[PDB]
Amino acid sequence: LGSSNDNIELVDFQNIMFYGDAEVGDNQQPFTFILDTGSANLWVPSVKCTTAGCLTKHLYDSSKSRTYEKDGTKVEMNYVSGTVSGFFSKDLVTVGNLSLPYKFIEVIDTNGFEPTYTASTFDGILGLGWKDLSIGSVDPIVVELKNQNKIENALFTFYLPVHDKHTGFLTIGGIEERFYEGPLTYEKLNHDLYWQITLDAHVGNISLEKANCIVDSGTSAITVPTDFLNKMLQNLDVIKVPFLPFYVTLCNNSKLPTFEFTSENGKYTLEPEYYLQHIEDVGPGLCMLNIIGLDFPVPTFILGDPFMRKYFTVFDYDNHSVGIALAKKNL
Ligand SMILES: Cc1cccc(C)c1OCC(=O)N[C@@H](Cc1ccccc1)[C@@H](O)C[C@H](CC(C)C)NC(=O)c1cccc(N)c1
Repeated sequence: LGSSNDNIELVDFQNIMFYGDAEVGDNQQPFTFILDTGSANLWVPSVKCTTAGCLTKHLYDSSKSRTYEKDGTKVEMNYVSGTVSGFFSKDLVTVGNLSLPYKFIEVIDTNGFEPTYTASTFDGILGLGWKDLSIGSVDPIVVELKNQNKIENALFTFYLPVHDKHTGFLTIGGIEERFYEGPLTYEKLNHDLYWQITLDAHVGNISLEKANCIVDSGTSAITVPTDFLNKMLQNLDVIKVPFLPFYVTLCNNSKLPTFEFTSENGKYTLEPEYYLQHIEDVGPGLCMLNIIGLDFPVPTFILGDPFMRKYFTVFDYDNHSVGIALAKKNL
């Protein structure tokens, strides 16, 4: 296929978060979403949502769409970040220049997601993980488009925006060379759930062999197991503000190590310039480390936004793998 591909522009927010737009209904009602490789359902607040978080948002009115098909099955959507609840509905979903009938969650109660939702500019969340990661056993949007021949390949890629520099693009259907430099290395999904792969993690002299690494566009920090983080902070001139998950350091702290994740195919690193937020802050150069300690049953690193900002990433449902390449600095 001489190119093709459905490109959706990603809108940056202070190098912290980014968003993308999609539409629901044959009348293509507009909504801003967190495009999330770490969940597998699409949800939008309904016209029937009276909570406070819903007051500033674009709302879905299924009565204005001929393609709406009632479902009604009640759903409670529990993220680590909070809870939204509502019911299943079916209607047309438009992503970029493609449309398909689709089952999403019409949310009527966001109390379990406030004050977060109230202080959010996104309307909803659009999951991009595997079918089994979803509530309802909903086949991924991209898998669908492929089934219906609307796209070349059942894969999507993320070219994240870089603040002040350039825009991003979630590209569905194929891989565009305009976004990366050097080689594109594939790492096999270890499971068809999250986009999780096995990499040895190394920082300084601490090494965690065969760490489970979740590639999540929906996580704004790099997460690290706590015992690993504990060993690496020893003597680093990095201060933890107690109670709150924040780690601060002088932006010029020479001791700051580079994260190194490796497979027999490639070696991915994240230098201090990539995980340090602030830069020229409160006082001299106090910088915040965009890293937080988080423990899962098996040692896991969530390779969130800070990793994806440096690395162009490819998500291939056909080959059950994640491809990784150095993102091009500018378009
Ligand atoms: C924003 C942020 C900062 C730092 C660390 C994290 C983890 C983070 O992100 C917080 C967060 O909630 N992110 C999620 C998406 C999200 C982002 C913003 C607001 C709400 C949800 C997903 O990216 C990841 C999340 C956790 C996994 C990786 C353990 N998945 C589920 O909870 C989930 C998955 C499948 C099914 C269901 N029902 C739920």
